[PDB]
Formats: sequence, C-alpha cells, structure tokens
Amino acid sequence: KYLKSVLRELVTYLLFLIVLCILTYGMMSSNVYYYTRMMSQLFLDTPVSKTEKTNFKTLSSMEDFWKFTEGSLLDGLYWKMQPSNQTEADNRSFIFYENLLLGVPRIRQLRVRNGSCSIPQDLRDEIKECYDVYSVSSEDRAPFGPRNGTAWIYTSEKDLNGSSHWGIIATYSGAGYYLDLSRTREETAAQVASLKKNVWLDRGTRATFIDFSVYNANINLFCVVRLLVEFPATGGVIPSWQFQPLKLIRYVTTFDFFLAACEIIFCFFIFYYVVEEILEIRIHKLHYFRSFWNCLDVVIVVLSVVAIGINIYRTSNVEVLLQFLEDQNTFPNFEHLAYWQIQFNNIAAVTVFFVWIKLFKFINFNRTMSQLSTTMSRCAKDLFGFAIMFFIIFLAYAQLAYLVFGTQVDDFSTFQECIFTQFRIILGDINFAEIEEANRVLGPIYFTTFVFFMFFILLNMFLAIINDTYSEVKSDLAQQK
Amino acid sequence: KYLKSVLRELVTYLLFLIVLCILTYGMMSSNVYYYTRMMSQLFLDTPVSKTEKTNFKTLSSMEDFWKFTEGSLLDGLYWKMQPSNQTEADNRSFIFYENLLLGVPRIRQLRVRNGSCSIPQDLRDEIKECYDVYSVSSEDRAPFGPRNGTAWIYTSEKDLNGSSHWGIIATYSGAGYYLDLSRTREETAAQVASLKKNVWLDRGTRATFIDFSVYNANINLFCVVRLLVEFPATGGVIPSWQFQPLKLIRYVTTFDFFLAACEIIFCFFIFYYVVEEILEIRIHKLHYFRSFWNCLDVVIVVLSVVAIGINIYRTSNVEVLLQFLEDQNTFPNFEHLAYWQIQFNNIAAVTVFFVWIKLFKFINFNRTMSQLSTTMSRCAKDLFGFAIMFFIIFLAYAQLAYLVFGTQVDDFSTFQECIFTQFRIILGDINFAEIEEANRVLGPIYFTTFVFFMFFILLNMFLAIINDTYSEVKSDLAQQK
Amino acid sequence: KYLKSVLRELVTYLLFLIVLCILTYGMMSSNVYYYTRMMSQLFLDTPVSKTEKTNFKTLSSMEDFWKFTEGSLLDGLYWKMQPSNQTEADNRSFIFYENLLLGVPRIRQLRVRNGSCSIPQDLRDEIKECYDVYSVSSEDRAPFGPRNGTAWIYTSEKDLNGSSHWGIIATYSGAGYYLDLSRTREETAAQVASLKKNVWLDRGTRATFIDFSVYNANINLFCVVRLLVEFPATGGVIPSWQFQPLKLIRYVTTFDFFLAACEIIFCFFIFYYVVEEILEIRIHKLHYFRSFWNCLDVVIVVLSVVAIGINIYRTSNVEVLLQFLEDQNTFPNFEHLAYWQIQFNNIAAVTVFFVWIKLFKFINFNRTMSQLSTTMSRCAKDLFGFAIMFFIIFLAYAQLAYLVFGTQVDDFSTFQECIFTQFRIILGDINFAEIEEANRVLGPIYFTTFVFFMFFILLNMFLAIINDTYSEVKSDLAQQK
Amino acid sequence: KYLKSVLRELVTYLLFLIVLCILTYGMMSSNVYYYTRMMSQLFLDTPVSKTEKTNFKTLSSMEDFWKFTEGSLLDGLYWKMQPSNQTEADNRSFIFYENLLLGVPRIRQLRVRNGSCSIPQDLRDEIKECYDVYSVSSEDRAPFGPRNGTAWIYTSEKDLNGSSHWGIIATYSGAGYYLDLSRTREETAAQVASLKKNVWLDRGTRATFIDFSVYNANINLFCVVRLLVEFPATGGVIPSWQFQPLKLIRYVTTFDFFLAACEIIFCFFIFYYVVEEILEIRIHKLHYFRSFWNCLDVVIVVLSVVAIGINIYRTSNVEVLLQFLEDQNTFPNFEHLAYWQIQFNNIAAVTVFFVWIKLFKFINFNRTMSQLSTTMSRCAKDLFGFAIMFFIIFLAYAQLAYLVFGTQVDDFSTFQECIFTQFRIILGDINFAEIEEANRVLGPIYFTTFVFFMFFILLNMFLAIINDTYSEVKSDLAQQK
Ligand SMILES: N[C@@H](CC1CCCCC1)[C@@H](O)CC(=O)O
Ligand SMILES: N[C@@H](CC1CCCCC1)[C@@H](O)CC(=O)O
Ligand SMILES: N[C@@H](CC1CCCCC1)[C@@H](O)CC(=O)O
Ligand SMILES: N[C@@H](CC1CCCCC1)[C@@H](O)CC(=O)O
Ligand SMILES: *[C@@H]1O[C@H](CO)[C@@H](O)[C@H](O)[C@H]1NC(C)=O
Ligand SMILES: *[C@@H]1O[C@H](CO)[C@@H](O)[C@H](O)[C@H]1NC(C)=O
Ligand SMILES: *[C@@H]1O[C@H](CO)[C@@H](O)[C@H](O)[C@H]1NC(C)=O
Ligand SMILES: *[C@@H]1O[C@H](CO)[C@@H](O)[C@H](O)[C@H]1NC(C)=O
Ligand SMILES: [Ca+2]
Ligand SMILES: [Ca+2]
Ligand SMILES: [Ca+2]
Ligand SMILES: [Ca+2]
Ligand SMILES: [Ca+2]
Repeated sequence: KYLKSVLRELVTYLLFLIVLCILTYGMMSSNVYYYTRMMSQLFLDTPVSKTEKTNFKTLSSMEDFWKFTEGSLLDGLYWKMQPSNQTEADNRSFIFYENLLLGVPRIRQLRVRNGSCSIPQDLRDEIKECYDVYSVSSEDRAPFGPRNGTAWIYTSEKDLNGSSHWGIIATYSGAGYYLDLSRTREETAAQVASLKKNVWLDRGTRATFIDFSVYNANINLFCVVRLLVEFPATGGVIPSWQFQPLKLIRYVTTFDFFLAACEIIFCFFIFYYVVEEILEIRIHKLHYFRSFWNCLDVVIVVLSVVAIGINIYRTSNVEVLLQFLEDQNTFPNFEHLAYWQIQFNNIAAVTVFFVWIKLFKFINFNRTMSQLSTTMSRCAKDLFGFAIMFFIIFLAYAQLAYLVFGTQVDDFSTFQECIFTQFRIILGDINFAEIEEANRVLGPIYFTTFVFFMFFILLNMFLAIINDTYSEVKSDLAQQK
Repeated sequence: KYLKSVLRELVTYLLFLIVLCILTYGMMSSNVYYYTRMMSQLFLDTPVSKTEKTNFKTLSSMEDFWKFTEGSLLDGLYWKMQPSNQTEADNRSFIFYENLLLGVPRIRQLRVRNGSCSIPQDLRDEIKECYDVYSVSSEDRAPFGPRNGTAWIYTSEKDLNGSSHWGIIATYSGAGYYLDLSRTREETAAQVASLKKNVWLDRGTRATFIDFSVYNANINLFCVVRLLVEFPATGGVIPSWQFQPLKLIRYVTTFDFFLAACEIIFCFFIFYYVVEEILEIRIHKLHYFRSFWNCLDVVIVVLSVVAIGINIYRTSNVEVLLQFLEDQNTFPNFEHLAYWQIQFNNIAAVTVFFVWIKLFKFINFNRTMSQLSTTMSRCAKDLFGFAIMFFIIFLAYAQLAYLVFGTQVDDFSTFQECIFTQFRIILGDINFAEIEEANRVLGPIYFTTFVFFMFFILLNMFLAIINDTYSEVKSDLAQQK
Repeated sequence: KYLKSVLRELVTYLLFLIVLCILTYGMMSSNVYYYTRMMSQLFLDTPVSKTEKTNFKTLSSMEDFWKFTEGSLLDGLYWKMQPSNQTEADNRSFIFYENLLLGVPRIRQLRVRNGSCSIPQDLRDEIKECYDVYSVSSEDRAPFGPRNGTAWIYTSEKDLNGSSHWGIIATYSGAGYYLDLSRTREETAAQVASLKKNVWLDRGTRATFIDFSVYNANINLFCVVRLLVEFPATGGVIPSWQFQPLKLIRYVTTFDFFLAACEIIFCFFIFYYVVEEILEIRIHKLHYFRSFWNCLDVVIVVLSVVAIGINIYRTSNVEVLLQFLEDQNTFPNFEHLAYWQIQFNNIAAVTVFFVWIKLFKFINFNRTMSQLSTTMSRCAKDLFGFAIMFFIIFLAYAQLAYLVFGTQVDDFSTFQECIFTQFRIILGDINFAEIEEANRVLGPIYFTTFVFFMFFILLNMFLAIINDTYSEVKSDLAQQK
Repeated sequence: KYLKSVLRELVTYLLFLIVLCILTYGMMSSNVYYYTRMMSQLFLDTPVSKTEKTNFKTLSSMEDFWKFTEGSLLDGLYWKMQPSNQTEADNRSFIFYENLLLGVPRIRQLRVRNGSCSIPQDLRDEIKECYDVYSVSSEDRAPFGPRNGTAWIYTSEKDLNGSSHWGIIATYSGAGYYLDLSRTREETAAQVASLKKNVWLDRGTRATFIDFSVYNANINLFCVVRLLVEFPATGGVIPSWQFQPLKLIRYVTTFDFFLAACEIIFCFFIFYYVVEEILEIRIHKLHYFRSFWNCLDVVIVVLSVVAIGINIYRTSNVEVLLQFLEDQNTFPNFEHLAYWQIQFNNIAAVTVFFVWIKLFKFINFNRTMSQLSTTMSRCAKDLFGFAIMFFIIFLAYAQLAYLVFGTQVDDFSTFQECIFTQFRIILGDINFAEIEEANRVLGPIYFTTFVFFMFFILLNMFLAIINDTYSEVKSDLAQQK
C-alpha cells in the first residue's frame, strides 16, 4: 500500500541524509580549527619585536604598521628550517616544520587624489590640504611619487587578475599600486627599508593589503592569508584580518575515492528529484500552491544546484590550471579562486540545515504529537504577521541608540552593528560599564526603560498569544473527541 | 472619501518620516565614531612615559598627574609634522597628519579655603589643618600662593566666559584659577616645571580641568576636549574625561545645499502642523481630551520647537562670531558654544524616537492586529498603575543595598548608581565575585533572596496579568462574533 | 471618624519614614566609598617593589609575604610629608596629605604544636614531621623559638584585649604571638630584617594578622585595617583583607546637632510604639494571632531595640574611654570597639528595609489593586510550602556538584559557596570555560541536564501555579460582582 | 499498622541518608581544593623564567616547551629545603615545606612513522616528507634516532605497566618511548641538555607526557600529576594538564575507625536491600513493572554495587602491594592505580544524587502537594516524548554552526563542544565579540535568528503545555471535589 511509496521516497532521503553527514566530517576534518589557531596566533598577537605589548589587534600609528611588517611577518615567514643545514637554495624555506610556504606575499594598496575635497572658503588660507573619504568617483588613478617599479605605477582592477573586496567601512576594488614580495628574508627586509624611505603611506592612504598564502604538506590543506589594514579618513587605523583554509586538489588517495565516488552519486541523486519533483510542479499547478511545508520543499533544490555547478563548473578547471602556474617562484592569483569557497562553504551548509526540517513532517507519525505539531502550526498566522509590532518598537530603541551614543560608545557604531546589541543585552551582556561614561542622563534612561519595556513586553505578546491557542487547539482536538 | 484625507495627512508624515532619516545619516556621518576612538585612545590609555603601565584611566597620586601632563598630552599635542621640514613658524604644528590643532589648552581649577572645617575640640592640638568638601559657601575666592599671572589670581564665574559643569561627585562652576597653555612644546614644557615648582595642587584642590580643542580638515569635523580630574576631599583621585565631536560651519559645498535647503523645508513643514494642529486644540477642547495616543501627539511638537530655535537662534550667530575670533593664537571660549550641541543632539534624537510610534496607530489597518492592538492597549490600566507594587519592593533592595555594601563595593556607590545594578543583575552580570568579599553573611543573603523573589516575582504579576486579559479580550472580540 | 485615627498613626510613620532617610545620608555620607577605594588600592594592588607584577591579591610564597611587608606597607605607611620640611618629631608622619596615621601596626599570629598529627606507621621512618589543621585542641600555647619580647612569648586570648575572628577556612581567636610596630620607618624596617632572621613563619603557621588603623582629618572619618593572610595546612597561601570605615566621635559641630537631637527623638519615637503596641499584644491575645502582616509587625521592633542599646550602651562609653587612651604613641585595642559597628551597620539597615513593606498595606487604598493585593496574597499558601520540592532537587545538583568538581574548580570549593553558583548560572555567568577542563564526561552532563531541568522546571511550577490562582481570584472578585 | 512498616523501611533510609553525608565530608575534607590551587598554580601559570609572560597555559613553540621543562618544573620540583642545612642525601628534597616528593618523574611520548602519508603525485618533487595524523595503524613502533637507553627504544603498551589515555583530540596508549627522571636537580638538568641535543621532538611527535607524583605529609593526601602536551599534525601545540588528588592508605588513626567501621556497615546495609528488594522482583514480576518511580528504584542498587567491589576488590590489594614498592627511589606505576579513583569518585557521587530523589515520594505526605506532585507527574508524557521536536531544531543550528564557523572561532571547534555553546548562549555568555570577525553576513544571521526562534520557541512549547495541564489537573482534583 502507501507504506511502499511511503518508505521508498523516505528510503531515498533516509539514505540521502547520511550521505551529507559524511561530507561534513569527510570534506572538512575536525581538527582544522587547530590549524588556524596556530596559524592565527603566529602573525597576530605575538610581537616580541620590543618590550612593546601592542600586537596586530591593538595598533594605532603608521610607523607601528611598518614595525609590524618588517618586525613580525618578516620574521614570521622568512626564517630558518628544521635541520638548519642541507643547503636549500631552490625552496629556501617555509615558516617552520609542518607548513609549506608557496609563492610570495603581495602588498596591495589604495590612495585618493590630492585636493579631492574643497575646504570651506574661510580656512582656505589657514591650511592647504584636503583628502576626503574613499569612493569610486573620488578614487585616484594618477601615477604617484617617484615612479619606478609596480607600486609606483597605478594599475586597473581588470589589469590585475584580482577582484574587489568587502571590508568593514569602505569596500575596495583592484589596486592603486602593488609590490610582490621577494622569497628571501634579506631582499624583503631590503625593500621595506627602501620602501619606507619613499613613504608611500603619506596621507590619504586608505586600503592596505598584504597577501601571501601557504600549503600544508601533512593533511594536504591549502590556506590563504589576507591582512587588510584600513586607514580612516580621520587619521586613525583599523586593523583586520582574514584567514581562509581550503582543500584544493580534490583527490586524497586514501578516503576520497570513497567520497568523490559518493560525490558523483550525490549530484546524481538530486538529479533524480530534480525532474521527479518538477513533474508534480508542472502537472499540478495549484495542488502544491499554498503550502508552507511545500513552499519550502523547493528551496533545498534551489540552493543545491547553485552549489552543484560552482564547485566543478567554476572551481574545478581552476584547480587544473594551477599546476606549474601555482608552483613557480612567481605568486599566483589564487585568492579569487578561493573566493567562491567561502561563497560555497556556507551555502553548502545552509542547505544541510533545511535538510533536517524536511524530515520534520515525515517520520513523526506516532503520538498526538503529529497532531500536536498542528498546534504550533496554528500560532504563527497571528504572530508571523504580528512580530512587526514589537519589531517596530524594536527598531525604535535601535535607531534611538545610534543617534545618541553612536559617537562615543563603540559597540553601537553603525546602525548595522547596533541592531544586534539591543539583542545581546536582552539575553544579556554588558558594555553598561561605559554606558554611563557616555551620557549620564541618557544611558541610564535608555537602558532603564528598554530593559523594562522590551524585556517586559516580550513577555506580554509572546507567552499569552502562545498559551491561548494551544489551550484552544488541544481542547479543539479534545472537542473532536 | 476619507482615503483622500487619510493619505494626505499620511503623505505628509509618510514623506516627513524620510526627511529626518536623511538628517541622521546626513547631519552625522557613520564613521564619526572612528574619529573619537583614535582621538580617544591617543590621550587616554597609552603612556609609554616609562615602563609604568598606569594610563589615564588608572591613576592615583598627584605626581602621576604631573607626569601625565608633561609626559603625555605634552607629547600628545606638541610634536612634529609629516615632512619634518618646510619651516612652519605660524602654525607650528598639529598632532599628526589628518587633524588640526587650534587655539591652545587651558588649565582650569578650583580650591577650597583653609580651615573651612572645624576639627572636633579634642584633636585640635593633635593636628592643625582641615579642608572640607567643596560647596558654594565653602568655595574659596581668596587669592593664593605667590600671586602672579592668571592662575595665581582668582576669577569670577562671569569674568571668564565659561559656564559651570556637571561632573560626578560635585558640580563645579567658573574658575578658581586658570592658565592658558602656550602653542609651543618647549614653553608649555617650560611652564609645567615652573608650574609644579610652585605646587598649586597642595591640598584642598578639588576640580582640575584641562581644555583644548581641535579641528579635522578632512571631513570638516570640529571636536572639543575636556579632561576633568577630580580630587576627593579624602585624598584620592578620580579621573574622568569628555570628548565631544561637532560640526560647526553648517555649509559643506557638496551635500549640504541638499540638506540645508531641506533643513528650511523641515522647520517649514512643522510650521504647517504647528498651526494646523492647534485649530482642533482650540476648537475642540474635550474631543482630544483623555486620549493617550492623542496626549502623546503634542509632545513631538513640544520638543521639536525647542530644538528648532536653539540651533539657529542660540547657535547660529555663535558660528558667525567665531571667524578670526576662533582662529587667532588666542584660545576661544568655544566649549559653551557646544554645550547646547549635546543638549541638542539627544533632544534631536528623542523626538525621532516618538516619530515612529506615531505611525504605530496609522498604517496598521489590516488584520485583526488593528483590533489586537486594543488588546495590549487594555492591559496597562491594571499594570501601569500596578507597577508601583513591584517597584516599591524594587527600591527596597535598592536602598537595602546602599546601606550595606555601599562603603565597600564600588558598583553600588551612590544610591543613583545602585538603582541600576539591581537591574543589571536581573538580566545578569556579576560583581558577585567580590560580593562575598564584602560581607559574608549578607552579600549572600541579599543576593540569594533577591534573585529568588524579584526574579520569581517578576514572573508572577507580569505574565499572568498579561495572559488573562488577552485571553479575555481575544475571547471578547470572539464574543462580538 | 477613622480617618483621624487612620492618618494619626500614619502621620507618625509617615513622618517617621523620613527620619531614617535622613540617617542614611546623614550618618553615612555618599562619597565614603571613594575613601576606601583609594585607601584600598594603595595597600593591595600596587607593588612596584620590583618588576614583579604580583600584588597582594595574587600571592603564593612566604618570602613574597615578607617582600610584601617590608616592600609595600613599610613604604605604604612610613614615608614623607607634604612640605618635606618643618621637623615633625612628635607626629613623625602619616601616609600622605589628607589622612592621619594613629597608633602603630600590630602583627598577630597563630601556630600549631609540633607532631600534633601522627603520620601512619609505615612512613614513620620516611619523614620525621607532621603539623595538622588548626583547631582549639590542636592549638599551641607552648613558648617558641628564641624567647624574647612579645612575639616570642605566647599570650592568652583574654590577656590581650582582642576578640576572636571569623576568617574563611578556620576561625581564629586571641594570639599565639604578636609584635607592635614602631612608628618610625627605620625601626620598623629594622625589625623585619631582624624579624625574618629568626623565621617565625617556619611551618605550621596558620593565621597571620597585620593590624593598624588611621584617621581622616577632613570629614572626621575613622578607619581600621585588618590584613589576614591565612596559611593552609597543605602549604599554600590565602590572602584576604578587611577594610572598615567608621565615624567615632558622634559630634560634628555642623550637621550633627540636627542629627543627634533627632537621634534622641528617634529612640523616643519608638519608645512610643514600644508600649503603645504591647497594649494590644497583652489585651488581645488571639486578635493579632495568625496574621502574617501582623506577625511581621513585631520584627521591626524586635531588631530596632537591639540596635538601640548597643550603639549608646555598648559603644558610647567606648568612645569616651578613648581620648588620650587612643592618641598616645601606644596602639589601642580599637578594633573590637568597631566590631559592633559592622554588627550594627547591617542590622541598622535590615530594619530600614522592612520599614517600607510596612507601608505596603496602608497607603494603597485606591484601585482594585488593594483587592488585587489579596491576589498575590493568596498564592504562597500553595507555593510557600511548595518551594521545597524544587529546593530539594535544587540542593541535589548542589551536593552533586561538590562531590564531583569540588577538588578542582575553585568556584564550587566548599558546599557553602557552591550553593550559590547554581544560582549564578541560572541567571547566568560562566566558569564553563574550565568546567570541561575539570571532567570531560561529567561537567557537560551535569551542566547540560541542569540548565535543561532547573531552567525548564522553574518555568513549570512557578508560572502556571502563579497564573491560575490570579485568573481564579480576579474572576473570583468578578464572581462577587 | 502501616506506620510501623512505613517508618521501619524509612528509618533505614532515614538513617541511611545521614551515613553517606558523613562519607562526603569524611572521605573528602573541605579544604582539599586549596591543596590543588596551590599545587596547581605552582607549575602552571608562573614562569619568571625570563621576562617572557607566557606560562604553561599560553604556549606555542617546541623550544618554549623545552624552556618550560628545564626552566620551571626543573625548578618546580628540584630545589632547596626549609633549613637549607642538615645534609639529606637519602631523601634529597621535596618541593617546599609541607609536601613530599616521592619517586621521580617519567617522560612519555609518541611518534608516527616516516612517510606514513603519500603526498599527491604533483608535489612529490616539490617536498620530500609527510607525517599524517596519529592512529593505531599509523602508529610507529620502529626504533628511532641514536638508540641508547629507554627513550631511544620503543616499548609495548603491555610492556610498561601503564594504560591508555583519553586526551582531547587523539587518544593515546602505551609509549613510543620514555625516560624516567633523576631525583637530583643536576642530573635532571644534565639530561635535558643532553636530551635536547638529540632532538627527539623533531616532527611527527604527537603525545608528550610528563608524569611525577607527590605525597602530603600533613593531612596524608596523595596526589598525582599528568601533564600532556599534544602536538597537532598541523604544527601547533595544545597544552593540557590533569591534577588528581587521592587518599591512598585507608586508615587515619583519628577519625577513620569511625568511618571505616561505618564503611563496613554501609556495604552491609545495602546487602540488606540487595536481597530484600529482589524478593519482590522475583515474586511479583508485573507488580513493579511500568512504574517510573520504581523503574528508578533499581538504578541506585545497580551503580552502588559497581562502586562496592572496585574500591576494595580492585583498589584495596593495590594499596597493599605498594609499600616498599612505592617508596624506593624507583618510580611506581601508581597512576593507573588511581585511574579507578576518578572512575570511582563520580560514580560514588552520582548515586548520592539519586538517593535524595528517593525520599522525594516518601516523606511528603502532607498537603495537596502530595497530590500536586501528580500534577508535574502528568506533564512529561506529552513533553518527555515531545522534547525531540525542539531538540531536532536544536541540533539544527548546532550542526549549522559547525560547518560555518568551525574553521575560525574556537568555541565551536568540534561538534561535541559546539553542542554546548548553543546552550551557553541561551542562558547567555558571549564570544559574539569575534562572531562578526568570523563571517559578517552569517554570524549575525545565525545568531540573530537563533536567539529569535530558540529563545522565542522555548517560550512557546514549554510554558503553555506546562500551564494547561496543571490548570486542568488542579481543576481535576477540584472536579473530584
Ligand atoms: N554515518 C554518518 C553519521 C550519522 C549520519 C546520520 C544518521 C546517523 C549517523 C557519518 O557522518 C559518520 C561520520 O562522518 O563519522
Ligand atoms: N531615505 C532614507 C532611508 C529610509 C527612510 C525611511 C523609509 C525607508 C528608507 C535615508 O535615510 C537614506 C540614507 O540616509 O542613506
Ligand atoms: N527627606 C529625606 C528624603 C526622602 C525621605 C522620604 C520621603 C521622600 C524624601 C532625606 O533623606 C533627604 C536627604 O537625606 O537628602
Ligand atoms: N550528619 C551529617 C549532616 C547531615 C546528614 C543528613 C541529615 C542532616 C545532617 C554529616 O554529613 C555532618 C558532617 O559531615 O559534618
Ligand atoms: C628605481 O630603482 C632605483 C634602483 O636603485 C631606486 O634607486 C629608485 O628609488 C627606484 N625608483 C624611484 C622612484 O626612486
Ligand atoms: C612671576 O613671574 C616671574 C618671572 O620669572 C616668576 O619668577 C615668578 O615665579 C612669577 N610669580 C611668582 C609668584 O613667583
Ligand atoms: C632579644 O633581643 C636581643 C637584642 O639584640 C636580640 O639579639 C635577640 O635576638 C632577641 N631575642 C632572641 C631570642 O634572639
Ligand atoms: C648513550 O650514552 C652515551 C654516554 O655518553 C651518550 O654519549 C649517547 O648519546 C647515548 N646514546 C646515543 C644514541 O648517543
Ligand atoms: Ca530569562
Ligand atoms: Ca538571562
Ligand atoms: Ca557575562
Ligand atoms: Ca521567562
Ligand atoms: Ca493560562
């Protein structure tokens, strides 16, 4: 009867569900974190460069930034090897021990043109210069300083093979200038001095990139490093960093022939429900119409295919075209080739999420629960459209926050970051130490009221409007009895 | 029909709402924070002055305070420029790079007269001296020390152009004495030594101000600095600081002619509803009477006008009268001219808040929500007058806290600060580390009971008295069905 | 009618309530905290004694303890004065500036007798010595070391004028030995060297006290210092400290003649309701019987009288008998004379607490609230006797905690401290960082379950059993309608 | 009547309950913690070895690990004695003062064989070497380096008397190599240099153990030390530590003859209910069937017996066979002999837990509570089987977390650790500082939704489905009235 068509479609998913759980552990090993954490804490937190305590994370002046380069990464990457002996002049070194350095770092940068901003008429004698915020129309393509080599010659975004980048305050694209690093300590050390001497950080500097990347021999894993040091147009500094691990070559002779052969099974397996599912979509137009459970049944397929192509289609031929392209003393473009990885990694996962809530309807046939799932199903039609009312007053304080503290407390800063903090307080966590220090009459009265209302309103609408309906429907499933 | 008069009044507000959202982003840029954070962490947290770790925030002795002045700000403000060359003897320098120093710092101070307090009769031989807490009748106008220059000559509050100030423990007004700083490092460095040598910090010193201010060339922004170092009458020290950014000249040739021309639209736009709304106020006396929604409809106008004048009326002619007044080597009074800014900034924002809850009644016409808004509308008549009962027992622990821990734990300190902590614990956050260390039999028994009752009473009254009414009214809107 | 007898009794309390609110602010000023915080952070957190970072709070070895004495307090108390000149050989100094040192410190100590514990028979050759935990029957009165001066001669508890003390692990009484400090730096510095040389800290040392005290000239306030450094019988060290501020002389010529004259009014005012209230107690035996509101009406009087005598009766004649007793170069006993202050301070406050909940019944006559106070009045008869059921399972985890983590995590430590942590987690706060590090299979499974049940049981019993009754009684006050 | 058989069985448990409460305090004293905390903070947090701040907990490089051994523990264990005199050449020393060192430390280690992993074909010329993750089939038994002494000769797991170990990433068994330490500072110091010189840490090193142990003369307590320093296969380092206190000799002449004589009473007392309880189990098969209260009545016995034997049966003859076995200059195996202690300690406690909830049914006969216990008894039949639905969506985010942040934030790391964090956030505690820094578009949207749903779903199902039933049953016990 049905049970054959019940389990058969289940048996697919029931078997299909284990497939990805393999990929999880399989495509990404569990200790991968302790790869970063090391690789992280090497180049971030640990200047001994002097008694100076300030690490990468804590940084202000530009000259420190110099002392950072030539004082840490310069000693981070370029330095001796395990035996100290046996004369390696071809691969001269890597960091230490179990990780391989490949290529050579690339320093990328932006700048904005002189007098891009007109000082108000009054001060025009008082001070000569102005450099305003970074923007496309404000970007500077003009050649610069003593013009020799690359970093003294502007280049187009498309000229380099690199892409744009997100960043925190201002998004950046292409390069104003760049310098690829030498593979030897000395010359790298030799440039930086010769590099500082010309001072291309003078003013108006905005984006500053440092890009190298490395390989792990042991578990094969392949990781990239982008250090972006922003400069606000107001004179400060914002440090930031991005560490992305990646597996490049898809084939590990041990476990992958199980995985990759199951990989092709996966894209085949969905190809089944690709067409199988559309048949009801084309044949029954309104039968699937107006079902949230069903309206979500498509999304899993929507996303999966996106993942499907981009891995092979985008990134497979990539992997090929780097062989000697990637290995030579020259530095590859590889970053953008991993751009999709992050793009992929999450959207790989996001699907996996929904895959469970698929089973949510199915294999719970048993108790009154199956009915008592309709209970929770009933509520939202009130609340799903209701939550605005709260969320309206919820944005209230949010925007009330920005305008008030936004110039002093950090946590609020933008509006996009300060929307969260008024969550993080509801669960609780506290900058309230320095809220007073911000504005004595306000920070109290904002906070005091907010925790009062929001934490005593969330009570109100939710719980009751939760409570009632269930009491009704559980009594309603009693009033069919 | 109505829909014409419905949308027309809406279209005003519906358009009016976007107007201010412009001002928000427009009148204050988003990165303004990263202006302070730099400008902050320069003069606060970062002595290298010796291996001494203690920054401004962590400070005790008076001689450190000296080592602070001549050791940090002295090197904070007065120091070299980007090229190090090209001979600037007119503007000799600013801090670094992208921020301009203007004027010159001013050190302001208070003191209290000798023997202002009568030691009890017994000890009168034991010790000679007494200086009691700062207060007006206890203030000292008497000339002091070797009398030369300004800071050895008292001045009246009105004599100087400055105003009073809030501060934490004691509010302060005017000046006992003052010294304007030199614009050169050396002479500033030269004074302080000559300044210490006379030791005008001897004892009884209470308020100590340091005031300079600076300008930002790049985005035009104009910021002021008040460092107040209090001295308790018990011998300690309280550091504190105030950083206020400001835009002064109202005209940025780029975006402002959009903003300022929309500014005049704004004050015009309210002028519409200024009179339009009073017509019903004068004609219908009792028709608007007794409506909370309507009773709040006035407040938005009440505040806005306050903001309206004070910006132009108070502060516009200000901006004018500083041109060469502000630029010359002499230091301006500008602080009070920004006093209203903070006064303004918030009260600008507070309105914006209410502007949303205006729409709260209007554009939700749709679901039973519009009715289900009457639900939440029903509750408070019980609770709004009820919340005292809690709040009564709520102050209980509060005042129970002060009398008990108030002499040992900091967090409680005053009553005004300790009213909050018994919130900050309900959401949760913890000094409970050192609560035991305060009083072993109490700190437990206060805390233990409090979290018990308050966190199990807030349950009680709220949720039920929330729950019921909705169950009734939702059934009442069912019992009109 | 009643309103005359209604307000008259009220007018007493209604006026009486303000009386104590004066005492609060009056008997204890608001800035008193910033007295300690200074006076605290001088002798606790701030060795510069070398580059060694370890302060008082962080301490291990005994020799550090030596370097603490002679390296900090030795420089804490004994050191120069404001002018550095004018030859004070009578009062040679105080700390700095605004606080007076009086008397001279006293070092007090305990020790336990040799071989107080019998090592098991096997090891008896392996190692010679044993010293067990401190206890009365294990206490050592035997004279000790080279016997000269005080600290080499035992003394009885009663011989010294001092009392016992609480402390954390073991309570202590009297003295094994003691040394009063010199008033001069040098000799104090001279002893300690001569003191170390004899090494009376050898082993078995348990309690170590350091006691001096100081006076504040300015606001008159009088503070005492007890530093107890425990030694566990296992070789460690436990630092601890006690700072008690006090006002001694009851008369400040300015504000006290208002306060003290109102003080005598207070003890008179209660003397009114002392007898006035007993009349109904004697005449009506069962009329007051079985009323919680009334059953609490006595407690306020119970405690107040306790406070009444002990201030004058215990501590007034004290204040007198210290005049030249307290001032002379010899050190007074004053500590115990302040013992009652803390004993008093709280029990002064605890009353004040209840004084509000007195008004709780009275001046709320108005809304249905007065009836709706009976609502909350109804609940507890279920819950007040119920809370055991939870509290039973609540102790469960508590004692489950001790036996499990108690030997590794600090936070649990005793049972008396670990009863709190399972609150502090419910509100939330976290050692959960090192819970895993303690026991990997447990710390999770304890924690995981606990937050599950306890935080999902507190839901259960409370809210519903809260909700229902009110829904009933509010409907019951509706069913009298 | 019943009351005789009611109390008699009670009187057993009612008396039995106190028995174990003795064991708690008795078998483990309260200050035992302050034994560890000292003994802990000696060898963990406190290098002065140079100005280098990095302690054991904060560690990266291998050479630091060397500087750790020879720089801390080398000075931790081996160093002078109280008198500095009286010539102890037999027991040469212990740490300090009140703790005895016995035996001598043992360094244990693992390694993995060369070329255990085949580098992909392409790079095979690029780099020569590979060492993959530790596993049994990947373990290396091959002899190593210059082969002399123990640590240059492999040994089997069974050859040594030691057992395997848990550890965090990889579990370890037996030894690749080992070296017992000398009892003298010098020779221990002498080896390490000679030890480093051979460099047996070269690469592929995984597990590194250091094992010594010590005795406490004073309270008799006997503690063991295992320091495991893991090496990831990716080049990092993971420090970790295990401190286990233990009492070995069961007889303390003072209090134990009360305890141990009550110990034999205990195992006798259960032997009563061992058989007494089985009689109803054999005679009534279905009468006990299907009672949760009764279904739990067996577990207490199930576990207790497990504890019963293993203490005497496993560990008693152990204690005997160490007398001169344990004392001699040679180092004993004692660790595994304490392996059961931890195994025992918890499972000793876990029983004690359930012992209370035994009384939960009994001595509450009194109020409607006894009936109102059936109320809470009613709920779970809905919820106990329900909690999956939540817990399903609960794992959702959990696994959604791993795949997303798992490569950057530490807190998530494995799946087994990241299941907790989504609790620790619900109660609240925050890495949300660096969540943004991980993935800007995700970390918000994960977090934002999660706190929304999970914290607004836990509301939903729980409270109502809690509320209703009680309202029904309390009305149902009213509808039997
Ligand atoms: N077999 C997978 C584990 C899960 C799949 C879902 C059903 C339960 C078992 C697999 O992920 C196991 C692993 O990767 O180690
Ligand atoms: N136009 C404003 C954005 C909001 C206004 C309210 C309606 C939705 C859109 C403006 O603030 C946009 C900006 O300042 O960038
Ligand atoms: N008059 C007191 C303030 C309170 C008393 C209670 C009624 C309201 C006013 C007094 O404490 C004021 C003061 O001490 O400053
Ligand atoms: N006699 C035990 C105390 C408890 C037992 C249970 C009933 C209440 C009293 C014993 O643990 C006391 C002690 O160990 O100090
Ligand atoms: C170009 O290279 C020469 C080589 O010495 C160097 O001196 C010069 O600085 C470079 N470019 C400029 C603009 O100086
Ligand atoms: C006044 O100026 C002179 C100039 O040298 C200086 O010496 C003196 O200290 C100043 N005033 C006093 C009171 O000393
Ligand atoms: C007693 O005083 C003398 C004075 O020099 C001192 O040497 C001695 O140490 C003191 N007591 C003992 C036991 O040494
Ligand atoms: C064996 O012992 C000798 C003794 O000096 C030492 O030199 C040698 O290093 C040891 N083993 C090896 C492999 O070197
Ligand atoms: Ca909560
Ligand atoms: Ca919380
Ligand atoms: Ca916290
Ligand atoms: Ca809640
Ligand atoms: Ca209900």
